[PDB]
Amino acid sequence: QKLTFTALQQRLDSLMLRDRLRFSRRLHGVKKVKNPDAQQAIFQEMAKEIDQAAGKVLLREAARPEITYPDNLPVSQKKQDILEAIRDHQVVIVAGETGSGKTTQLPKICMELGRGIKGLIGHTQPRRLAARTVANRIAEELKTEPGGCIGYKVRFSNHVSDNTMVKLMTDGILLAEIQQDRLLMQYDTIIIDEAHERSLNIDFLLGYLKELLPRRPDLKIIITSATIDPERFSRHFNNAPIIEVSGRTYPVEVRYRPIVEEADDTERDQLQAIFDAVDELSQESPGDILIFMSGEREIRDTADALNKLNLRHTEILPLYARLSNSEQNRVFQSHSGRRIVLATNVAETSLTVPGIKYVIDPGTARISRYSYRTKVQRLPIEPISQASANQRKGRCGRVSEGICIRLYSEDDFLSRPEFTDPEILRTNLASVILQMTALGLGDIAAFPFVEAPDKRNIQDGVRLLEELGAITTDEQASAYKLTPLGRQLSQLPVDPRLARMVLEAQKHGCVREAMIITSALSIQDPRERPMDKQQASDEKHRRFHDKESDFLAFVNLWNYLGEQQKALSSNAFRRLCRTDYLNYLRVREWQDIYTQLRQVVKELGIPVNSEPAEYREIHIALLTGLLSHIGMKDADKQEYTGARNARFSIFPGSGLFKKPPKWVMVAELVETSRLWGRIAARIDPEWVEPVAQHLIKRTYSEPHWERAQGAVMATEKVTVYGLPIVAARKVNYSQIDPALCRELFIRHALVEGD
Repeated sequence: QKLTFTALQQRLDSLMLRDRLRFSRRLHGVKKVKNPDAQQAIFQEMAKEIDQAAGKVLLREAARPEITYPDNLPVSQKKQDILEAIRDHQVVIVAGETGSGKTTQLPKICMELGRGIKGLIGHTQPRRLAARTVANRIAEELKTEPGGCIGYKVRFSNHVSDNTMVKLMTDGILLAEIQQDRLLMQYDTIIIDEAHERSLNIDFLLGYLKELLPRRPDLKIIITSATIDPERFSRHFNNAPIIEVSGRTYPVEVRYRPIVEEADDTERDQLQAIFDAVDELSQESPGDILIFMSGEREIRDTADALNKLNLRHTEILPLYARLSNSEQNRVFQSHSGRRIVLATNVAETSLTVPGIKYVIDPGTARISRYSYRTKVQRLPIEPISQASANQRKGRCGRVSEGICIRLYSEDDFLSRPEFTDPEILRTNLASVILQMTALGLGDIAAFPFVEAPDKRNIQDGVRLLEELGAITTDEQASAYKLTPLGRQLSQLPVDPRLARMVLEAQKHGCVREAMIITSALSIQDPRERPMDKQQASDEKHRRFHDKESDFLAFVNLWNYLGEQQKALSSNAFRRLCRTDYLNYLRVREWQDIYTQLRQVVKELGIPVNSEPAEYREIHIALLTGLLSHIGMKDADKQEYTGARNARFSIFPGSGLFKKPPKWVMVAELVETSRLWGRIAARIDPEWVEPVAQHLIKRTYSEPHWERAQGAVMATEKVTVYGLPIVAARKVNYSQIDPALCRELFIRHALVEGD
């Protein structure tokens, strides 16, 4: 026997990863024990604990199943190169076309190497549904049960069973586990799936794993994506190998059917194109059709029209994000007839619906993009990229001859960008900092991004988060921390400026008005102004203009839209959007944003008022998001002075262009020919001080003794970003700065004034 520290140190390699450091720190410290035989007594008893820990590993190895790979998958051919690539390299990139076996067979290859035993095999998906279904598919193929070696994790802590070897999860779950597992010791291997989608979660995970490699040499990383730019991921991990895999896809015929303006209605021509496409495909075969839609409200309207057509032996089923257990399994089930599945772009990330023969691609998706001309994070309905359009097309390459109908010209298609911009380059950096600080990812400049955002916008995002009171601005030692308000901002799906207004609406019982206005400002203005019908449309939109705030016009329009869809049918309401020069798709998207926002507001415990709020309550809440968008009008000129000594004028289309008040707040500042203030509202300067306690700068002048007061009085000036919200008010200086009053009293310079 005669156990040693050196010999026991070697035994730690037979332990689970998350156990090694616990026994290392204890072995380092037995040297403090003075009695050399009392050391051996501690060694013998620690060797018993290490016996128990090492037996844990031997039990997991015995419980591992025989790994089998199904035939007909093209990835099992490159299984050789894949296996030894992960065996010999810390990082491996595996790019493969849709339907190659990639996703379900990669964790099997890792288990074949002997991983998943001393630490989990983590496998991330962008959406929660994709994680659950992938887990079930691997377990089925391995003949294991739910609760066996294959598990899944959502719902941030309902953690998987002890039998689990391969843990599937969402990428937001893994990021959440960083806070308490900083080194990710729970895992032997980490697989980032669908990386090409390149969201914030994806790029945050690829950055953190770059920082983790020098600290986790026992860790293996596999990045798997589509054929979209595999070099990018390789270049990031010090040029890690790439293994291309082929897809089995059947050839897909593409038919270009552009929209022809005949009904004088953009929406009627859209749905008549949807109708003519299903009608075209109906002549080929009664194969199931998948229709990509812009938003969940358009899905409702389109499924409505399709059903009222009563196509024979067709089952028109919609897909919303509100799909529950009882509703998500229906698309993965057998059907006696034809299925017409209307889905959003979610049918490209996670939804991989089976039995899809045809596809109808309108070619438009809602995408989160930061505006440069103005600033707000917006959600424009944009034409998708070629790579996005091809993934929509690739969703029917499993039957003999699929057909994809694109509702646009080939010339349109070939003119779009090849690839979609990464979200890190599309997002307001204030929002990126909010998430990074909430997750603990550190400084935005120190972070090793796969594609770093522009450094200049960094200090602007920091100032915005300070303006909104979202970050500490306290010298902790040197770092950033979220305030309780800033943590709430990170959860709302609108811009930080807009989110700050909703949070302040709680104090003023105007959350409804705030959500209406905030969601309106998140999209391109739904009120259209055709160049052939300028005067007609102007007459229509004047029905909602307010004399003091054209923020409230959004509220008047919302109430109008809400009352009309009560009395009107689906068809009649889409007809009303044409007669009122309202963009139907953006009216529906407006309603979509409001619904998503309303749900986050409710799960924040924030109540929504049922009774309308008045001017003051609304615009004070708006003001807290527009503190650097305040304007003080010049005496004679009709121009304003802005925050940073800037100077702007009211937009000519504004309701305040006729009568510009002394103090305004503007939603956006744009520079076309002069500095312009778009959507604007009269305010009171008295409102600014109570909501700007973190920005106000107080100066004092004319300090003098006053007999009547028995104290030193002065004149106080309060500025927010240099604007004089409080020009001059008499204060009791003796209660503010008694030191200066003394310094001034012994200079013989006090003598009483007024």
